[PDB]
Amino acid sequence: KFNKEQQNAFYEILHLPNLNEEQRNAFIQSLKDDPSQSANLLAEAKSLNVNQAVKQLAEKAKEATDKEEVIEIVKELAELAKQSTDSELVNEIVKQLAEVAKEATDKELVIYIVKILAELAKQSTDSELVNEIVKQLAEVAKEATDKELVIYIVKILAELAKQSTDSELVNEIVKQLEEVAKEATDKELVEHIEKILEELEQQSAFYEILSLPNLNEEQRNAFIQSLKDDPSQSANLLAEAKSLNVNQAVKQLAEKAKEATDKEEVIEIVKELAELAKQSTDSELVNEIVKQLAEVAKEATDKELVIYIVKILAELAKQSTDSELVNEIVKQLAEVAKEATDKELVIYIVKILAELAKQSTDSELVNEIVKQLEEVAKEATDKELVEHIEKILEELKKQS
Repeated sequence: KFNKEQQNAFYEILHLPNLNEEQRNAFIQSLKDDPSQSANLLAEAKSLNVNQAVKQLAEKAKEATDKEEVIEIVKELAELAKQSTDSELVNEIVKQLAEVAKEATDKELVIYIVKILAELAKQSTDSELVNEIVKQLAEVAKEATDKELVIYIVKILAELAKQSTDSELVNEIVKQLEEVAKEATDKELVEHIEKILEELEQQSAFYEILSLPNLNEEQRNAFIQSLKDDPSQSANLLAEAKSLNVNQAVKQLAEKAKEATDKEEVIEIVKELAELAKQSTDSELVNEIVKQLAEVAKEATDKELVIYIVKILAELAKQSTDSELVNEIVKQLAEVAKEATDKELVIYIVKILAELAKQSTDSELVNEIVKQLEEVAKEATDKELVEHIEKILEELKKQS
């Protein structure tokens, strides 16, 4: 025996128009199996009923020869996505509208549907439904054969991007217009899309440069003002900013390492710098990381941390095949050793540079290391240390 809301669920299920009989009887059977789920089944049924509804509508828009019938069907679907509030269904409706457009023989009808989708995106707070509309409009353009349809749709996407604060949507629109231009045989269509892409890319670069966290207010203002004075170089400026942004990030890590009082934290920061340099393929950034590590070692007061950093730089020199970088690490280690006041550290660095020299095939590196150690020995007033360095030097000379 049912109860009011379960019986009402029964009657409603009995009246859903876009279910076939077997789906209705399934939902009724399930309601009789467990009336406590009455709400659930009801909502489930209603969702199914509307989804098949739009499907029915879709095929009626696609079989209709009267250009007004398709306007009424598309308008009905449009009012069903707009005037309703359901997240996943509206996506299905933009996909069906898009198919109706893709198969449309009349350009006016395509323009109407595209306008409707543009208005769904413009009046939407759901980022992923705007992304889906962008995807579908973009596909309509790529498959369109009339030039005017393509121009209209890419101008629509451009206006969607120029009324947006979100950078991911601007970059996604930029990638869809890039694909449309790349698969376009018509040259003036390509040139127009590229002008649009220039404006959009300058906008996006403006937002990115504003969002970069590790530059001060004054170089960010410098970059955006140079962006205003010559927009065409939005790439050249943005690259600059990003490089500078990571550069001053590295220095900040270095400073955060210098000011840490916990050995384990300094170790973690040094691993983050080092293993950022090892996996990064930017030459001057790696250079800056090396000299920042060297400075951390230079002013560090803990023997363990100097040894750790020296070991890190050595490990970077042994696996790197960049000559200027390896000589840069060698000189950095060398002046760490010259300025260090602890014999254990001088001896360790001398052994490290010696290992590098014995590893090296290059005579410029071997003899530069040799002269570095000769300087170190020239400034040492401790006879055990000068003997140590003299042995290392004589073995290095016997090497080659």
